[PDB]
Amino acid sequence: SVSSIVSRAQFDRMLLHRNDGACQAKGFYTYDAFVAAAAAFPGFGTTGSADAQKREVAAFLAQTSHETTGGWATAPDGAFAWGYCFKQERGASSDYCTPSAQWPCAPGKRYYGRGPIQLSHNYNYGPAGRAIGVDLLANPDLVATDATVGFKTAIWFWMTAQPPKPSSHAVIAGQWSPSGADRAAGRVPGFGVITNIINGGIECGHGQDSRVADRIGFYKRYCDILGVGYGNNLDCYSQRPFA
Repeated sequence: SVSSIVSRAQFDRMLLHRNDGACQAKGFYTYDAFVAAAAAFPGFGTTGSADAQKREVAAFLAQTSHETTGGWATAPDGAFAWGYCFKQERGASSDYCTPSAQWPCAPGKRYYGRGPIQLSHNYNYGPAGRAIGVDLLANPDLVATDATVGFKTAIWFWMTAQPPKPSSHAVIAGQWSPSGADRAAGRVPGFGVITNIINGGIECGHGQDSRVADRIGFYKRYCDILGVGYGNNLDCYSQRPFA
């Protein structure tokens, strides 16, 4: 199960400052909630080689650490020790509702960024809730008040494809192969393609980009704590975004 690959001690060393008083989400993200969330998704952190299993929870934690980071260049223990400092978007004005017959907005609810992957919009809360068995359309706020559904939404994102993009799971675990178009676009297996899946339209294909470098910094630090090599193709600086 995932606690066979990452211990409570490793998880706290990775998310070193999440419980400092300056972080909004102080005391929300617990190892226990992470473990409870992971066993709703067989396959997460238990597919492939033991090395790939370790690269998966490191990559998952790296990417969600960048979406919730509270670091700054001179932060204590470096900017890559400050992931998971936030649980919700906060500066948002919008309610992130796009009227939909498929995933209808609940009156008065707002679908701003919540949890580890900062899940946004009614058309993302809907399928996520359907998959984990809770009506997230009616109560999106559960993603910022219940830490295991918070983690489940993030793992759901990780495990689900969004065609033409593969799931992040499939590429880190070796269950995705680039088509001709992906290869022609420089999209080949590695951490870089996961960044491309998550935010490639903004971040990938235009040389060194600081947000991509932030993602990679957390990945490397988590890989070192887990004692696994990083694999190759860590950036997406010359990959075309998925289209």
